[PDB]
Amino acid sequence: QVYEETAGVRPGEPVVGTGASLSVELGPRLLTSIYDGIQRPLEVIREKTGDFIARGVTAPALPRDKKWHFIPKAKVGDKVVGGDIIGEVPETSIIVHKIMVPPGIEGEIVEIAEEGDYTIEEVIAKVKTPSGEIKELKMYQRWPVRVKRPYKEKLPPEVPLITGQRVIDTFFPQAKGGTAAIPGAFGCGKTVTQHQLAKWSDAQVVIYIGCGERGNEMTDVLEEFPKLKDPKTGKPLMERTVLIANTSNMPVAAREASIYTGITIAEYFRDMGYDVALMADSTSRWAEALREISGRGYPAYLASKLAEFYERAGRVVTLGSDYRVGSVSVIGAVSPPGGDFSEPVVQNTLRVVKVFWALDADLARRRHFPAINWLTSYSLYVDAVKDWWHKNIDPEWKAMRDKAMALLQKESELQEIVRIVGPDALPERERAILLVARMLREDYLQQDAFDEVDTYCPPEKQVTMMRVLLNFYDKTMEAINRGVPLEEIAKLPVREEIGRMKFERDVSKIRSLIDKTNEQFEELFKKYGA
Repeated sequence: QVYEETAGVRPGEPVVGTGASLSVELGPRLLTSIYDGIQRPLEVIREKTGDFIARGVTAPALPRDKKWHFIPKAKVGDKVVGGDIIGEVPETSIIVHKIMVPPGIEGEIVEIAEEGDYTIEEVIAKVKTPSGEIKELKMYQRWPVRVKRPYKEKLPPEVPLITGQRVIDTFFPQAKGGTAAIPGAFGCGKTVTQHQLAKWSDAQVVIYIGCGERGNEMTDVLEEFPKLKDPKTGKPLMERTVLIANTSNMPVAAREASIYTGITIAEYFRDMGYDVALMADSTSRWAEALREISGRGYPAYLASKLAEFYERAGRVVTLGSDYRVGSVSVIGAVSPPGGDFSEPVVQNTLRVVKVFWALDADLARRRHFPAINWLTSYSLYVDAVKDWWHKNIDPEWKAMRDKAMALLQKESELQEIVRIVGPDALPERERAILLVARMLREDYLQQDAFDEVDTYCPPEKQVTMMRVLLNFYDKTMEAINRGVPLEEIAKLPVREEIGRMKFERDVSKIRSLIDKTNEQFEELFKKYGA
């Protein structure tokens, strides 16, 4: 009935064309709302077996009945282009919904509604185009989900997207507008980590796509997600979120379209000037959308539209008369059918994902959390975001990061060698590298998502914690170079404080550990001379 390819010639079966595309309606009831892959609202069902299960039913994506408060931000006579913000609507206690001229419309505002309460079908403005056509603007707009929402310019990766998780921000940074992947494999704290990312990343709006990887995933979404609170405001997280759902019972077509629906809604909040995080966990439900197309995508080339999906991520100068910037960053769950990867990252094009956080079950079982393998993870955005860190937070950010990574790489080499020849023949220098590498692992990489302080680590705290550790490293190598025994260094009281600094809120108290470290090594130099 509705199609991408234009219905000129009529095919066999009885099918009535609509001269329209598969589209979404945009705002201002997108927030707090739960759809399927074609933006049909949710249908709650009786428990019966399992706990809960849902299906999409044909109905309006946005309520026509509710009255929204419109504040005008333009006047009669103002010249206007696509993306220009002609009003505002408090959609939610956190998010102001910006009402924008649809793309491809420009001209003079000849009529705009005064401040008041209106439903979304009400015309709140009229624009006269250069040819004199009068266009009626409402509080919502439609867009075809399979077409990039346009923008002026895609900016190169530059600003990090602060997650507040030390291992990510320091070693494997995501950029605002960037593309990241995480394994879908269960039993390694993926749920804690995705949860932390949604809650703490400095995006104003979150779009979450998957909700049916487990049999009892729908019930957890419907029951718990309304209880979850945005820790930055104290208000519900649902109030800055939009949920899309993919399940075994929903049709194959809806789930294929789900990522396009999601990223279109993301692009729409981007266009307002917001930073948006699009998070996809529907990988197994999305993957089984693979279908028999026995006739006549093809053996010539695989489904490379997944490249074009990830291609829609980015930070952009948006449409509009004012200079304005917004972003969609993508964090997607990926998984192998078998145990080994089976070439899933090299399957899709030539590495469209620029960041990979390798959740690792062995790390999980050793209680190292978050369980991100610091040897198999990568980010191609380290050089792209370093200047932001250098200029705003710490001039030595990249140098410290590289130095800490080098120590971790050395640690890994030594542990392998030691596995063979034992630890007893290790020189002091080597033992010192292992001591400090262990401190890096325990005092910096490991982070406690369940702790009131350490659930989030501000940029300033990250660099200060790093300086403390690397200053301890420098002093350690300086000390053994002067024949101070490593047993003595391993027993320095300040080590104990460095171990707990992650639980300290006051960054100045953490910073003072540098001097405290520097004056206790002196009490060792006094005990051993020179």
